[PDB]
Amino acid sequence: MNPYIYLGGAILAEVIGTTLMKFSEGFTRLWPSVGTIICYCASFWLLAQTIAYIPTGIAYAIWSGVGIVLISLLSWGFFGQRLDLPAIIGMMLICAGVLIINLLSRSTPH
Amino acid sequence: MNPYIYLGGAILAEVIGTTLMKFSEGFTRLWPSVGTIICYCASFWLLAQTLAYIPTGIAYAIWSGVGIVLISLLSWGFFGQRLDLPAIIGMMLICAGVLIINLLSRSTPH
Repeated sequence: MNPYIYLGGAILAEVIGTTLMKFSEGFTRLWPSVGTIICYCASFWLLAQTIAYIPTGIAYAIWSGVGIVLISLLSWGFFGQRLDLPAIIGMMLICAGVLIINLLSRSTPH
Repeated sequence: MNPYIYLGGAILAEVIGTTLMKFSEGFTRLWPSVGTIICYCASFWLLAQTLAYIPTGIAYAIWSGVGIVLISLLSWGFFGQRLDLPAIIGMMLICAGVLIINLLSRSTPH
């Protein structure tokens, strides 16, 4: 198995499940609810396998960060949900602070 | 309703479930896994409520972004150790990002 294939599959499942949950308007449609559960369980299963070959903090940072970008892009196209420039700057400020926290984590004793 | 209390609840459920998952190490992890599943399911419900008011990527970004700071503090030992100066700077960037999302962007039913 290739870990990039698993990590990207985990992200793909995360984006699809989160989009499906938003599309369904919460947990309120049976087939959406079942699909949402399968997507998150698959995403976690792929993550659990992945972290044996990619660092756990790096894998989480890639999984969350790429996921947010793909969810934002897919929401913009599928729902017509446009983001304001301070909101776009705001998520990037969160990413910049998260990078500092990740570096502090990566420089902590092993 | 107020989405920020639900989003904070989702973050709290994420942190508590993660804490239980981290410190259960037994011969079988059955009963702590069951509690972990409940905490993660609660986090997803609370996130699903949040997505009604807050943009899809932005809500996910706050949920991961405030979550990783709490998880990082849990990892390092909370107030059990001397708090780093760049950690404060990283938290300030995350807080600044949240502040412009909160006050220069709208949270309303969509």
